[PDB]
This record gives sequence, C-alpha cells and structure tokens, in this order.
Amino acid sequence: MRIILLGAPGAGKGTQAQFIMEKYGIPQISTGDMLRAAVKSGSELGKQAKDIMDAGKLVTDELVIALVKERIAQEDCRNGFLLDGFPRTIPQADAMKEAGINVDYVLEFDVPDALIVDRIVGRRVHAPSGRVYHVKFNPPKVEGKDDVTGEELTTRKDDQEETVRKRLVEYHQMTAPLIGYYSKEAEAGNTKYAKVDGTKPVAEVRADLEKILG
Ligand SMILES: Nc1ncnc2c1ncn2[C@@H]1O[C@H](COP(=O)(O)OP(=O)(O)OP(=O)(O)OP(=O)(O)OP(=O)(O)OC[C@H]2O[C@@H](n3cnc4c(N)ncnc43)[C@H](O)[C@@H]2O)[C@@H](O)[C@H]1O
Repeated sequence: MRIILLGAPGAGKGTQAQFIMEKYGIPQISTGDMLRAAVKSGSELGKQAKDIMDAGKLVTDELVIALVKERIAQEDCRNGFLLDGFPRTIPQADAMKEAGINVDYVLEFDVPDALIVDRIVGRRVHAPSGRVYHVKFNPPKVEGKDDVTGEELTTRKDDQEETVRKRLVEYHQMTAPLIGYYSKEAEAGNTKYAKVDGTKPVAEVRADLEKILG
C-alpha cells in the first residue's frame, strides 16, 4: 500500500499518519521530520535545510528528492509506505513518476487558511519519533510529555506565526497545484483520490479515512 497525504500546513496530515501506519504496517516517509533530523545530527544530506526552514521557504526539489530516494530504497519500504509532506511541488511529483513510484491513494486534507496559525501555535512535538500533539485540540496524556517515552515535548523552531504565514504562501504558490495534478491522475485511472474535511475532530477525520481506505 502506497499513500500520499496532501494538504496545507497544519491540516492534520502527520496526526493521521500514525493511524494509517498501524493499519497497513507501513512506515511514514515524512520529509519535514527527516530534514529536521538531518539538521539536528549534522548529516551531510539535509543539514542544508536549516536556514531555509527557518525562513518558511521550501527546500530545493533536488535535495528532498535524494532524501526520499535513499529512504524508500530500504527494506522496510518494500511492501509500501506513506508519503507525508512529499511530493510538495510538481517537479517532485514528476520525479516520482519518472522513477516509477506509483501510489494507490492520494488523500487531500482540507482546512481553511484562517485556522492554520491557531493549529501551529499549539503544536508540540516529540522529535525522536515524529509524534505530534496540540496543547488544546489533541493534548498529551501528561502535560508536556510524550505519551510513549515520557520525554519533554518541544516546540518546532519554525512554528512561529510569521513563519507559518510564509509557509502558507509557499503552499498556495507551489504545492496546492498538486491537488489538480493528482486529481487528473485519478481521472486517468492511475490512482485513487479522496478529499476529507480536516476541520472535524481528530477521531472523526480518522473514521472518515477508514471509510475511504476500507
Ligand atoms: N517535500 C518538501 N520539499 C521542500 N521542502 C520541504 C519538504 N518537506 C518539508 N520541507 C521543509 O520543511 C518545512 C516544514 O515542513 P513540514 O514539516 O511539512 O511543516 P508544515 O508545513 O508546518 O505542515 P505539517 O505537514 O507538519 O502539518 P500537518 O498537516 O502534518 O498537521 P499536524 O498533524 O502537525 O497538525 C497540526 C496541529 O493541529 C493539531 N491537529 C491535528 N489534527 C487536528 C484536528 N483534526 N483538529 C484539530 N486540531 C488538529 C495537531 O495536534 C497539531 O498540533 C517546510 O517549510 C520546508 O522548508
């Protein structure tokens, strides 16, 4: 099973990724998680993203494409994977097709622009695992702590109001066109496309995705 999650920043993609991963027993390929990890570890492949992410801009297609190629070549992706934040531009989507990476489902998470800053100001993360929380809308079971490891949650450095605004501009400029791109792929019978209302509570979005996936 191969799935792409599409949506504006803060739409809920990473939150629902956890539930899809357990359903199909497939790993999550999160380019945001991988770029942040490369910066933290100083890995030659990806540390370049530090200044770009801080400015709210997109990392070069060339750099992310190489990160994903390396990741999906490993044994745990042999029987499927979940793409979460990739592709983010048309050239990234074209690179997947040129490389013969078809997918079974493309799932669009729709959230109005006006809700996005509130979602990100309350976002707290557990960087080692990628788990995501929200202090109001989806809080940890213990305040400030990861549910699984008990480690103190952090706030992403790019989760500031002004940076999220810039991310939203970049999304509409370069990423939103992927909705039409993959809608046409579905019209041609190359994948399945579905849109969900991301303003519903987390558990209701999860149930809506269950009905689409079966
Ligand atoms: N492919 C690529 N090409 C180029 N550059 C790339 C790239 N990939 C990454 N980058 C770089 O990395 C930077 C950051 O990218 P990225 O890591 O993708 O961050 P982002 O743009 O801010 O959006 P996310 O995908 O992290 O949010 P989400 O849709 O998963 O929602 P979430 O579950 O967290 O939920 C949001 C919040 O709301 C809460 N919430 C979730 N669901 C609900 C709900 N249903 N109701 C209420 N609250 C909810 C959550 O708890 C959370 O707190 C980019 O600017 C770029 O520089």
